[PDB]
Amino acid sequence: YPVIRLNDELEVREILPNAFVITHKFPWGGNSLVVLIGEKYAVFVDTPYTPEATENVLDWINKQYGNRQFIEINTGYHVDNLGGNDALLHRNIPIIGSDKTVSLLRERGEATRQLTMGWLEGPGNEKFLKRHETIPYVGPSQIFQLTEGYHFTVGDEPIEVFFPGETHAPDNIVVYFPERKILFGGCMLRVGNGTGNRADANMDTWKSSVERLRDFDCVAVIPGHGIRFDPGVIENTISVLP
Ligand SMILES: [Zn+2]
Ligand SMILES: [Zn+2]
Ligand SMILES: [Zn+2]
Repeated sequence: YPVIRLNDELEVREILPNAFVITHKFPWGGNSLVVLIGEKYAVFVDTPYTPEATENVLDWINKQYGNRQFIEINTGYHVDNLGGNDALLHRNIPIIGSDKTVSLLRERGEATRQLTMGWLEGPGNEKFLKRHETIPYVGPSQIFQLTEGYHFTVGDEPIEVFFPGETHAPDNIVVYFPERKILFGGCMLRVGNGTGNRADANMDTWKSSVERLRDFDCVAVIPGHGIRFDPGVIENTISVLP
C-alpha cells in the first residue's frame, strides 16, 4: 500500500476506500483503524500508543476529509489499544469499551505499564521509556457488558462489536463493518509465527475463540501488530495457536 508518513513514528495506509490503518511505532508497531462514514462521521478502532499521536491522526483526517464526529471503540485495555484515549476525551469523542476493559485497566493498568517500561530500559529506548511512564491511562466512557457485545449505527451504517471468548487478553473484542466486510481483529490476531506477550493470554480458549471469526464475511482483516490485512490473517492466527 502507499504509505503516508505523518511523522517518524506514524504511518497511515488507506487499505480500502476511506479505511485507514494507523501504525504507530512506539517503539513497536501497533495498529488502529479509522473508517470514514458519510461526510460527517468517522469510527476509530483502537488508538495509537499516545494522545499526541492520536491527535496527529485526528487532525490529519479532519484536514484531509472535513471535520468529523468521531467515535472510538477500544478493543482491549493495553496501551496499544487505548493509550490515546485522553486525546479523545478532551475532544468529547465517545469511547466505547467493555466493562471487562474498565476492570482490567483499573486492576492491571499500572502493573502492565511497569512491565512495558521494564522492556524499554535498554540503550536506545530512553525516549520511549520516558513517555510510557507518563501516558495517561483513561478508560472507555460508553461501556457495554463484555459478553453481550454491542451493535450500533453511525450515520445509517451498522457496526458490530463481538466478544469471541478470551484470547490475548480476557477483554479482547473484534469490530465488524458489515457494509464494508472489514474486521478489526486487534491483538487476538497474529502476523508471523509468534503469540506475542502472554501475560494476559488464555492459551486454553484463544484458538477456539479465533475460529469463531471464520463466520465473518471479510475482504480485509486488521491485526493488532504487523502490516498484513488479507483475511488469511485469521488462518495464520489459528495456525500458530495451540
Ligand atoms: Zn496487548
Ligand atoms: Zn487528560
Ligand atoms: Zn497488542
